[PDB]
Amino acid sequence: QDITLYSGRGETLVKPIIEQFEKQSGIKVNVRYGDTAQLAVLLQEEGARSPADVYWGQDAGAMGALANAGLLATLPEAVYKQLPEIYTSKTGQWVAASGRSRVIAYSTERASAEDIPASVFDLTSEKYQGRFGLAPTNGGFQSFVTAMRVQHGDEKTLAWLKAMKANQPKIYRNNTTQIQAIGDGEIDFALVNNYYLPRFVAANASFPAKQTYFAEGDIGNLVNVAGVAVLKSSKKQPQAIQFIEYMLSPAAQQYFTSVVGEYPVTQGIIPNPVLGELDTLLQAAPSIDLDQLADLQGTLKLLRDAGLL
Ligand SMILES: [Fe+3]
Repeated sequence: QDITLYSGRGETLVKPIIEQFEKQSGIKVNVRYGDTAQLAVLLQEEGARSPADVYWGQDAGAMGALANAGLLATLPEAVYKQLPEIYTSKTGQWVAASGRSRVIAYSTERASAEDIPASVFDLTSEKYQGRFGLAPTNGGFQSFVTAMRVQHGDEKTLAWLKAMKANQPKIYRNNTTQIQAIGDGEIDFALVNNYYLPRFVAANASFPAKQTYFAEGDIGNLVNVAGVAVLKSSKKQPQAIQFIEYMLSPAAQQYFTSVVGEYPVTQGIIPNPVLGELDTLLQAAPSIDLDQLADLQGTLKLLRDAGLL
């Protein structure tokens, strides 16, 4: 027996997982690598004739479009019902294998946890004037903006974007260069995905930055996910569920958090010290239907209006 996986996750991350899975399970996994968004397009075109059994991506927008297209199988309750709500489809069509949240990174030499405010909306103020990075072409940032739209509407969102632009931010290619820029002294603050600082702290356990959250429920604490789902078209749902349940087993979770630096979705996992406890994230995180992040074109439009793209 074998299954076919379409993976928006990189092979260097995935290969060790699937090989161990094959080893323990007996099931061959035939993987087709690619871009999360691109593989969702392909599935919609392929519709019911797709050979894929499992889809595993690293952005909720692409997954949300599949769910809306009616291409995803409802998972058994045994798979999803025990997971926290920020990590599961409302109606059980996908589950997070790992969490990729938004945080605020900050200089430990020119700032502290004190200077982090209650809301991401508060960063328009003067205290933050010329003290920020932005990476407005980063996927995680764009998905975060989509979420802000969902939560708050476009008007509030665009006022924030422009007010942020008008506060003299520095514009970076990615999160790595934003974190770098903190240690290098160009900026005191950045909004980033959570799994970047853990690499810096590896290479130099005294790197001069930490990352924290805003207040409970703030949209700036959004938890995106690497989501996984079974296709309706599949004729091998048992095997495909076994794969998913493997990915939620403690060994796999521990690997995601320790090797990849992403949050686990289950309890009983030894936390990366840079991230901290899962329980803290659950409190911090906002309640958002992640399937609503399918509207990227809307968000790009606003970014062009704000002049950030
Ligand atoms: Fe990335």
